[PDB]
Amino acid sequence: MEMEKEFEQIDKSGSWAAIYQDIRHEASDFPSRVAKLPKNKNRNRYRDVSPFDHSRIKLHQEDNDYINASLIKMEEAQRSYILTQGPLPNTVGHFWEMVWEQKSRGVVMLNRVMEKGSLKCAQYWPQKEEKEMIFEDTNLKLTLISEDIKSYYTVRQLELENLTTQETREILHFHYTTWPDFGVPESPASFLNFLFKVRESGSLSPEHGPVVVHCSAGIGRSGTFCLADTCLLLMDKRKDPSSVDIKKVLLEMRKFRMGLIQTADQLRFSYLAVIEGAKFIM
Ligand SMILES: CS(=O)(=O)Nc1ccc(Cl)cc1
Repeated sequence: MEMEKEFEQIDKSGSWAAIYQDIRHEASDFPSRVAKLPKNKNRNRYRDVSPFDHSRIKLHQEDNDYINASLIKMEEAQRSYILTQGPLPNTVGHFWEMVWEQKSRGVVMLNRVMEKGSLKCAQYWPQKEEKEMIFEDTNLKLTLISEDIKSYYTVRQLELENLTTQETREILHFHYTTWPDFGVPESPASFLNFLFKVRESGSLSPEHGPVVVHCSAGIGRSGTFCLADTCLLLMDKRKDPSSVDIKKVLLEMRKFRMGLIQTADQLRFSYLAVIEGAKFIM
């Protein structure tokens, strides 16, 4: 079926939970043996969220190459994304090592450091220009260059230096700051505006490594971001845009990381975002 009318048909019939459970039943199951090794317990935020072995990002290190991060490679859309958990106190150096080694331009953050009164990820970037951060375990230096605070999101320019080689690179930090503590946003308008700002920066384009996207677990809000981006790109590429099937795209993405889209409300919000976004594109 088309999307917008499939949408109204699920609303009128109130069957979002049944649609979402079908997706969960059909989703791929692949091994995640490296994630579950005892030496990696303090590298995982949640025991039930792990990268598959076949698609995990490897650190360029011979001691321990593990990080909770996955490469999502979308062949028809010609887009790639790295989806990862919010960094932990003992993985902030690994996080920036990955950004460096994978040649990423942008980092997309969809959570606040504290939500619901608890810490959802480490404070992993500097908050003042004159107070830079040094990660001694991976030999990197990170400096805040500029910050632009808007009503729904903040964009930061960061300088990452590889201290071994003295090479430097500019990284863009796109921080969506207004996702509610409970539920999903009422309108997708600010989320779509944010997606378009990431696109306009070059961070999603083939001349760079894949964008790094995270929330707390790296599967819920993060899944919504890449699912919406890929669906809108396919609607532009194809002769028949009504042929784009958001459930089929989601199942393809779940071949590369488990659990993408965590609730039926997130599934409905993803439909809403793609539907509204397709009208603005034209
Ligand atoms: C103009 S500026 O001060 O050099 N701006 C700047 C500095 C460093 C980086 Cl990585 C990016 C931009």
